Amino acid sequence: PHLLENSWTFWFDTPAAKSKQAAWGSSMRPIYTFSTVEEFWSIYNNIHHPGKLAVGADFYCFKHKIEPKWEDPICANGGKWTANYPKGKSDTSWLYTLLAMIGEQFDHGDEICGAVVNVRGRAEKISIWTKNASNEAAQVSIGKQWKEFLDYNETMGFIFHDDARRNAKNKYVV
Repeated sequence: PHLLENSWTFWFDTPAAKSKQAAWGSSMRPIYTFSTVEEFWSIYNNIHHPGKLAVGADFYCFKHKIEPKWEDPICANGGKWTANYPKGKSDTSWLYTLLAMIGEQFDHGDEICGAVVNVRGRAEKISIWTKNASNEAAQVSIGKQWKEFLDYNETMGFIFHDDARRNAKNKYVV
């Protein structure tokens, strides 16, 4: 098969699970960890894609052993680039984000922690979570390259997790 440079883990945080939640994200579940190109397709095409997820669902794909959390120590000093999509219109962009990540396509790919798609009421969001937020040059490269991979033709912002940790403002914009 075709071994990936890294192992990745799919997590769901479902509305149902959130309903039972003790704290934010305590509900998040690692569903599956894949290590090859073929194993990716195997699990990916057998799970819910954002266009078929209920409002409130968060769907993650993160490097193995990284928790998708501000307070995860690998994530702590990082941030996120965010793209916005209309309801039901993010599936293909979700996929390319994933294939770009697992294929290690980003020039500055070492900073990459993972991505998430957030299914909401009016729209859907995709964010890439990165590691070394203060490395503007890295983050700016990544975001620019992500637009290119997505053919996203709108401005996108990078928000530091620190700052996050709704009145959080974009530190960078591409």
